[PDB]
Amino acid sequence: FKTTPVDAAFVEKQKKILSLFYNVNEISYEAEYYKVAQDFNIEASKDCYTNMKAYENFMMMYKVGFLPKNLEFSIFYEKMREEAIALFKLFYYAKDFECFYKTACYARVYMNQGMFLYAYYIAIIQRSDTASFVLPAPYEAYPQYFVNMEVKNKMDYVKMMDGCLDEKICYNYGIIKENEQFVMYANYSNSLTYPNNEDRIAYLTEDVGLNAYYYYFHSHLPFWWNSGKYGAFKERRGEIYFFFYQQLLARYYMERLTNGLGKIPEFSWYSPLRTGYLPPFNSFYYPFAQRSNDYELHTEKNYEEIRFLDIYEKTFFQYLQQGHFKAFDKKIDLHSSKAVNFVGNYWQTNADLFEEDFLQFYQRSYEVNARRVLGAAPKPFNQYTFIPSALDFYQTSARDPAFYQLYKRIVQYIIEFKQYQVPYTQEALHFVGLKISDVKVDKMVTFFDHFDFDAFNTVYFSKEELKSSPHGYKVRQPRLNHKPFTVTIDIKSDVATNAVVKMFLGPKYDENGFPFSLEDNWMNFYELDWFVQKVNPGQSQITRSSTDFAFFKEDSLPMAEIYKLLDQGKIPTDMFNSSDTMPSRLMLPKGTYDGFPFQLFVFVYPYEPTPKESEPFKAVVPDNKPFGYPFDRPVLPQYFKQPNMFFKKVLVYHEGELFPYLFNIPHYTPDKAQ
Amino acid sequence: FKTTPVDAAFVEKQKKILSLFYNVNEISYEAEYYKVAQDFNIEASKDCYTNMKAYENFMMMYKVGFLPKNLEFSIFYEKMREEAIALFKLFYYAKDFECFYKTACYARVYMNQGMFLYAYYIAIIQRSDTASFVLPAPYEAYPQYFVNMEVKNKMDYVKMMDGCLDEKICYNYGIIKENEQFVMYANYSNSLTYPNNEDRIAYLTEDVGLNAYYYYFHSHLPFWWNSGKYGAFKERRGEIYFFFYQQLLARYYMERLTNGLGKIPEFSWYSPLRTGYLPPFNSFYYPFAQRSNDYELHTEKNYEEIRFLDIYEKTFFQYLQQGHFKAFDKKIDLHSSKAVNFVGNYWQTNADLFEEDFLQFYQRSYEVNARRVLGAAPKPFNQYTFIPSALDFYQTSARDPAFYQLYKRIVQYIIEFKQYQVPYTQEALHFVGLKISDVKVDKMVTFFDHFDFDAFNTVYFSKEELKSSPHGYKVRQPRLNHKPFTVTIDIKSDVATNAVVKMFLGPKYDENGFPFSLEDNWMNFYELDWFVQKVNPGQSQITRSSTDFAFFKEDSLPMAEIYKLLDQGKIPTDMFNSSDTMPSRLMLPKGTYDGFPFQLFVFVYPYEPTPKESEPFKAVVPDNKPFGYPFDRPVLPQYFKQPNMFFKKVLVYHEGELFPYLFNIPHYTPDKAQ
Ligand SMILES: *[C@@H]1O[C@H](CO)[C@@H](O[C@@H]2O[C@H](CO)[C@@H](O[C@@H]3O[C@H](CO[C@H]4O[C@H](CO)[C@@H](O)[C@H](O)[C@@H]4O)[C@@H](O)[C@H](O[C@H]4O[C@H](CO)[C@@H](O)[C@H](O)[C@@H]4O)[C@@H]3O)[C@H](O)[C@H]2NC(C)=O)[C@H](O)[C@H]1NC(C)=O
Ligand SMILES: *[C@@H]1O[C@H](CO)[C@@H](O[C@@H]2O[C@H](CO)[C@@H](O[C@@H]3O[C@H](CO[C@H]4O[C@H](CO)[C@@H](O)[C@H](O)[C@@H]4O)[C@@H](O)[C@H](O[C@H]4O[C@H](CO)[C@@H](O)[C@H](O)[C@@H]4O)[C@@H]3O)[C@H](O)[C@H]2NC(C)=O)[C@H](O)[C@H]1NC(C)=O
Ligand SMILES: *[C@@H]1O[C@H](CO)[C@@H](O[C@@H]2O[C@H](CO)[C@@H](O[C@@H]3O[C@H](CO[C@H]4O[C@H](CO)[C@@H](O)[C@H](O)[C@@H]4O)[C@@H](O)[C@H](O[C@H]4O[C@H](CO)[C@@H](O)[C@H](O)[C@@H]4O)[C@@H]3O)[C@H](O)[C@H]2NC(C)=O)[C@H](O)[C@H]1NC(C)=O
Ligand SMILES: *[C@@H]1O[C@H](CO)[C@@H](O[C@@H]2O[C@H](CO)[C@@H](O[C@@H]3O[C@H](CO[C@H]4O[C@H](CO)[C@@H](O)[C@H](O)[C@@H]4O)[C@@H](O)[C@H](O[C@H]4O[C@H](CO)[C@@H](O)[C@H](O)[C@@H]4O)[C@@H]3O)[C@H](O)[C@H]2NC(C)=O)[C@H](O)[C@H]1NC(C)=O
Ligand code: NA
Ligand code: NA
Ligand code: NA
Ligand code: NA
Repeated sequence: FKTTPVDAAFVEKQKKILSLFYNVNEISYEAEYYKVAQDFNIEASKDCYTNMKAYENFMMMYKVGFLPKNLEFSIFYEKMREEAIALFKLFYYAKDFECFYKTACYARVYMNQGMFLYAYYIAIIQRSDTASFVLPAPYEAYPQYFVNMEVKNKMDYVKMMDGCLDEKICYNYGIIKENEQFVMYANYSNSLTYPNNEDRIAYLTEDVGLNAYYYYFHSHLPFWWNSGKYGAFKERRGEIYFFFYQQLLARYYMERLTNGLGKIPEFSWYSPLRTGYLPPFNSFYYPFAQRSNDYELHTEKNYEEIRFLDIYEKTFFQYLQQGHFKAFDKKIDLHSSKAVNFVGNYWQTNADLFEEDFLQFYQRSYEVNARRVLGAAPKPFNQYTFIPSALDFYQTSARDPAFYQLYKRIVQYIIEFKQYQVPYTQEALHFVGLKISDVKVDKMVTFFDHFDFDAFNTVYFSKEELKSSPHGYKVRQPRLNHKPFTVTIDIKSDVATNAVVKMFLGPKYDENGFPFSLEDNWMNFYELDWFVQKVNPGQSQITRSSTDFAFFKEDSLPMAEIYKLLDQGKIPTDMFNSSDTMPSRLMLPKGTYDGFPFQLFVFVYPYEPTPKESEPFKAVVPDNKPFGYPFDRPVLPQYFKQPNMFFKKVLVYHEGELFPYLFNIPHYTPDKAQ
Repeated sequence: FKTTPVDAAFVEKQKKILSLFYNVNEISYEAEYYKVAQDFNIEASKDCYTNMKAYENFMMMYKVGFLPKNLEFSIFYEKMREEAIALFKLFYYAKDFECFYKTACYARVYMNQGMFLYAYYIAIIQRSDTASFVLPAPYEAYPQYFVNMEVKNKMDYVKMMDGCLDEKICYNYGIIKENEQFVMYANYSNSLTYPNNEDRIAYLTEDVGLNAYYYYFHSHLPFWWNSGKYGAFKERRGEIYFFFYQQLLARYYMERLTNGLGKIPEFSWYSPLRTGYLPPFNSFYYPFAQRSNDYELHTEKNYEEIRFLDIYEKTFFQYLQQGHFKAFDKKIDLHSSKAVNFVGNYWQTNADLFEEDFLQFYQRSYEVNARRVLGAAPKPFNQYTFIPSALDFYQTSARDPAFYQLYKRIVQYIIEFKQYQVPYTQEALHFVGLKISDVKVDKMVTFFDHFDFDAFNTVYFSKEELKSSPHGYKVRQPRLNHKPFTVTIDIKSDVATNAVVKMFLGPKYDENGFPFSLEDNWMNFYELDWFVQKVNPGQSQITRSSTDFAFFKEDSLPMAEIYKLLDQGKIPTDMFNSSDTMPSRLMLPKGTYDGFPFQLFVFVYPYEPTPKESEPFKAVVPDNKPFGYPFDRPVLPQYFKQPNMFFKKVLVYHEGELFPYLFNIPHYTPDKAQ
């Protein structure tokens, strides 16, 4: 519930930014943004931009025309990408906030909804003056991607009937009036959307924050954008790539573990993919593409793409087999520091992997092609109209099990390369004159909580209604969550030093009930937190609350609540400092009444600062150390018995109901955690 | 039956070497090796070794621990390889025989049986002072890999009953007392181990000497060992590789021919392998992995390895398509001399293919991966416990038909490259003023013979029994064999010269009854012999006895007989000079009563000496000429009608029984050859 103060100039500018997220699916002919848009003469505005070549480029594509309103926009299709990147460059190179805003009002009014939102979200995140301003949560901007079609439909019907037929009847269908607004209860999906064991974890993969999280990841550093803005970070880009996915997959594999699901399965482009998924969405023209269980990847429609994909991976194998090779106009050694970066950019086909300021249409991307084949859609009708899968959007990608299958496949390939890195030696890890004597944690408890957000942006309003910037329509759904807990660390030091304290969470046992060995477990640990303590000689005890963990955040406030906070000169400080991290809700994987066993790994090493990175991301240790150190590479497990290391077995309990559905039953009062 | 004299210092040193092969599966707490081992302080012995880095390396791995006793050891698994190579380096760098021996007694006592044997066999072969000493035959050191499980079991039972229930009853089960020792008759395998036509040739592929032969090949020059020891041989290593397999496959294809079996079949990693095999073995934990007929190679478990294997071969295709290319930090032309070497090292993934003194864990090997996929086992439990196939050991590899399928696939690939070599011209092959006028051979007759060896090393003895170094337990099995024959060569020379005389054996007809043409037959010929004659002008006749053929040897003597020979200051001179060649038994493929037709090819060319190679192997012609010249590459068959060449059609007859089983029937006296 934490805030940050803000003056009137901010408030007024902020409000201007947010005003464009109102009733995104329509136009209020009475809005201020509409007057600005009408007043804006795009052909006479060359002087609004600091880059005339970008403006000229836009005006050219614009003279021929863009993606029409009402078609689905996706970053994964070439022409739409060029157009969206072009729009973004105008947003970005606008000289001023006033020029930025006029341009944004223009695009808001005259361009495809999805395109505009896409570029506007990114621009705000990216523009120097505009960063430090808050954005509505991805699910409040794009409800259509965060709301399964049962509810979305009920919403259509409720709006068409301007309320309920008879209030008791739609109490039974989970629809409520609460404070002049509607609330629809929403369950997670059937086996008619997840038609296999994967359904056990719908509550994770359909989770709105998880999905938001991935969308924020993309938006902070789009594959198509070079690193110029982040200077010295350019060097660490590929390294992020690995860390982001490795880390995400670890979090995901933990959920599997507590639902008895075991290892994410391998697959092949020459065989059928066992595990299907039926996205519960529809676009303007099309229901989303369904991928049934045992879907044949290898058919006529996909042959040429499979040829592409196969060689793409096999050339990585050739790079591993040589060790030094000239590739992409560089001479690159895989014992080199620069290697980690290369690898990452190679798999993502970055703008950085090439010359490029902005990615050339013609540089074929393994991720792009992978998502087309796994999405299982029919081939696009023309280049403005394609049949959407979940893999077509960062908002929806984490929903399809095939997503984790793809990125696990990538991560394994990079781990294959990671054999070329030099495993940390003993004195390397050994912190001289520093020992952790004990670690102690509070009770770790997961549980479920209803959570609300306003889905009004996917609901339609009348000419009259739009004047009021109407937003009646809320989705209440049980989401994972845990109680706050503290870790206390007992330390003995010879000397006063400065130390970094990192603590990770990972698995304890196989699916066979065997202890994981570190040589096989290191990729399965995810970072919870890091910080810097001045450490005194003698015995000390460091306490750390789950509330202060570096890698997690509070939920976003609805746009309504943001405005209510501006009215009293404030902003939600997590939405401010760190919108791009995992929600704290999802910090722990769902536990059991037993207590599910995991290891908390605590690690203390010497703090040796470097000049602050200017960061596209999660502020990471002001260190020359890698991301996710010391788990950034294969280990020699002997070297992990150091006195400044501590593995502590920890059990995650659960409380109240065991399944989200038990919360959305009309007339049943659930067991709520206390 | 030929020997070599030896003094008392040799005898005493020899005996010390052999003492460690007694009751390998246990420890005699009363043995001398046990006292030496107890007395040996490994941590205080840094001064026993000429390479302190190797000692430090060992002591490090040793401080963390090795493969425990009773697990199966295999060179094909990473950690076990590192440990075994480390042990070997200690054996190798021991400064002295006394240091070598103390170290060997230590490992004998405290380390895994298989590991120790592996490294000790190799060390002895490799150490300067210790070469020129004799080693027990691989099948007497590792009976477990040379004895099918019917017999192995009967042996267990016989030891448990301390003899036979009733002597007549186990005469019926083929068990005999002969001179206070046991003899078990052993048949070759059913179709419940070879479940297809491949069974026709079990008598070849289960043959103990053939298998020994391959094990000796490995042990003389391990893939993981650089060539430093053999100096200028380093240059010819890849060339051996081809010659060894090409040659072996020729010998194998001849057996096929006389059993009406035809060409070794091709296969694909994307398809099922037709031809299964059920290894008749079990380890401590596991029965060996079975590969049924029509086993699907392409499944989830094997996908990622298939990706590896496929690109591994396809990059060889790219090297063929370019002709000059930078690869492995060399610039390599396939018209170059160095090419043949490269090719070989590429397919075997040698230590030489890289920088390496000793092979790095992380350099993935096509042979290693091939054997895992074709072995069809479940994936290893942890890295000290895997489920063995026949392809896991050089002792057992030649038993699995898939072995010949793999290496034929390799050999074909190199033959594909061999198009880049320049075919021998006419004057190149033409020996001026030298003509073979006639060739004449004695009758070539194969037949079967019982053969004995002591399998005691896979049988367990009591605390008391071990004191006597007990060895009761023998396996008598019919093995292929031929009668000695002589070739006489009629020569006419203008001049006195020195000539090399080479003679090869190969096929006459297709499976279709058509004469093979040389363009297609050259890879199917195997070298029988080469030598150097001073040739006088005028007419001469050279005789050569099958007994003196350069490429074949007498059987090994049992360890008992070795000791009985030392007692009178001698050693078996074949076990001395040439333990690493094919047994003479297997010189000819099994004939028929008809006479089976083959060609003997006789070739005489000018002897032009070069400084003697210091040889890891079969002393080959002291020539600048290739291995297996003039059949080292594709031919132009015109150029093979020279006067110093002679192709002679030759028929191999058989005598006595036609099948080995007819020899192991109780109360049936077989037709024995005379
Ligand atoms: C039933 O299905 C049919 C076929 O799919 C649809 O017919 C298409 O209708 C769309 C309009 O919705 C057409 O696309 C638009 O029409 C014009 C095309 O002009 C043609 O002729 C000019 C020369 O005058 C050429 O330059 C051009 O190549 C075309 O061949 C354009 O005027 C339109 O441009 C407008 O919209 C764009 C964005 O789309 C803006 O950028 C512009 O400013 C402008 O406002 C647009 O291109 C399309 O041509 C039709 N297809 C075919 C094959 O004829 C029906 O719409 C559909 N019916 C229903 C009820 O869905
Ligand atoms: C999220 O998903 C969950 C899980 O599927 C849904 O929960 C189901 O919800 C429905 C309500 O929508 C439940 O159905 C109701 O069952 C009640 C309990 O009945 C018991 O006793 C009756 C006799 O009263 C027996 O017949 C029955 O076998 C049980 O023993 C009933 O009292 C309800 O009565 C209704 O019946 C008829 C329809 O046949 C109506 O016309 C009546 O007017 C009356 O409303 C009703 O049938 C069901 O139990 C729940 N399932 C589970 C597994 O718990 C949530 O609804 C869903 N939430 C959202 C928002 O989708
Ligand atoms: C039933 O199946 C179970 C599970 O597979 C088997 O249990 C395993 O038993 C083996 C022993 O046979 C265990 O391995 C050994 O145990 C010790 C492991 O110590 C643990 O704790 C220390 C800290 O004290 C850690 O360092 C370490 O990571 C371990 O977690 C070691 O002391 C042993 O070392 C000894 O042998 C090695 C070679 O193995 C020598 O090099 C050493 O000098 C020393 O003598 C060894 O590592 C194994 O831990 C057990 N597995 C599990 C999962 O617990 C049962 O044996 C089996 N029962 C039967 C009848 O087969
Ligand atoms: C290597 O593999 C070969 C080939 O399989 C084995 O050879 C077989 O060996 C068994 C002996 O172990 C043979 O079985 C014996 O057959 C004899 C010949 O019998 C003929 O006459 C009898 C009447 O006397 C007829 O019934 C029969 O049809 C034949 O016409 C019998 O005299 C033997 O008598 C035994 O029978 C019973 C079991 O039913 C016992 O209880 C008796 O006490 C008595 O011993 C016996 O049945 C068989 O012929 C061989 N097969 C072949 C193809 O030749 C080798 O044994 C094997 N060697 C090893 C070491 O494994
Ligand atoms: Na499509
Ligand atoms: Na999955
Ligand atoms: Na295995
Ligand atoms: Na075969």
